[PDB]
Amino acid sequence: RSITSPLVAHRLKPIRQKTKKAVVSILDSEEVCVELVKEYASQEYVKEVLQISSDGNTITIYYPNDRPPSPTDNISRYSFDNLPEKYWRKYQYASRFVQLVREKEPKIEYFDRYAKCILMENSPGADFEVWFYDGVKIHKTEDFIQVIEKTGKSYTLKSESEVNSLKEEIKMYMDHANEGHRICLALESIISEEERKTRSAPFFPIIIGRKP
Amino acid sequence: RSITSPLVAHRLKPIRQKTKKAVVSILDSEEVCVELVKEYASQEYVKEVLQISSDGNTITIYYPNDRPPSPTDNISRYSFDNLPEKYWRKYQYASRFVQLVREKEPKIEYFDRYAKCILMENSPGADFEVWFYDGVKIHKTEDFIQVIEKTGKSYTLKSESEVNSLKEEIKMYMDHANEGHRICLALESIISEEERKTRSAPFFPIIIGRKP
Repeated sequence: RSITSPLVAHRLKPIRQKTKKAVVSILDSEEVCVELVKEYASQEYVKEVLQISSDGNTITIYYPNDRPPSPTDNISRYSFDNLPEKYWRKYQYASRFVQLVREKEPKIEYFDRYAKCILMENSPGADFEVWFYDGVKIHKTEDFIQVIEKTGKSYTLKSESEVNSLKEEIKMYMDHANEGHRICLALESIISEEERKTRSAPFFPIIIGRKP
Repeated sequence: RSITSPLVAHRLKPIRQKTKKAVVSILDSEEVCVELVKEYASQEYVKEVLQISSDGNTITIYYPNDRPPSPTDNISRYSFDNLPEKYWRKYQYASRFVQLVREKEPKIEYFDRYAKCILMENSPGADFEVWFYDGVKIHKTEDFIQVIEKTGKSYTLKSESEVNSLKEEIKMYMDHANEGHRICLALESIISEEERKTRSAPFFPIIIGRKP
């Protein structure tokens, strides 16, 4: 708990990503599995299966001795708080993969007067992309802001301290982009509060308005 | 006002519906024009143009003596409340045209556990269509409820004694549709309440969730 936040894979599209360290996948049930694989002879196979619940709270490990291996009798279960030092690095690897996905998949896609405002799933501090209808793009991250001109020229900035030195050509775009970012954030809280009151379908992702 | 409610053409797609009596169209400015047409020589033309504001409150009529002609000096203006008996019938013609459009264009398109719930623009009492993933359809109007079974059989319900005559197989569907209806209406009110506070682009139409 002291190293990383719980893995949350709510509302993510299913995917099976094969990497050099392990094969990590998001299931249709929103659970995340990491398959530890080892090379042998002319065909590799699975050595250990780590399955993390969609909220990151419950972890099960099994191995019966391109699809998820079936559950077996040789299965152990731990809670997030009671995760051993073994599997510690493995959980974080799965978390990194999930963040890589949450950073790209949108949560609120809002079409305003001048741009397509996209609020990403990787909350808190969720990434926010503003695609202006004129070709200009602003990409807001928690750490930095990327600004791209219509001609393909681009540059990165960092923070509020740079505002009083910003050219008007960008400042007007930014004044709007921050208004759009506020609106998406305001709606997220407003709808999320309504979502929590009803045991029903999720209310995300949402699309507001239509592109012109 | 005692005859019809004001014409409202907010958030509607542009359209030009041509008849042999008049041409009624929705502009990209959300204004609605009715062009009175008469046959002339080898090419028919417009004799009088009536322009209704997007909220139905302001009506202007002009004619200087395939799109609306530019405004002229021979123009008169009325408010909705003091609209003369002359041209009264034309306002109603445009009003019914807009309602036909508002009845079909969606406002909230919500994907729940079992159906695609569509809340239409023709508020108050907006039509609500529930398209179940298994093929069952329930169409709720202010006046009646139409139920279409998965096998193609269909019937309408006009009174409670008929609603309570439904098979339990269908009552389960109707109970679900009513919960979907409540949620869409609750969100419609909640978002509208936020929309009224924000000097920005409209917050409708919206899509909630993704088809499974």
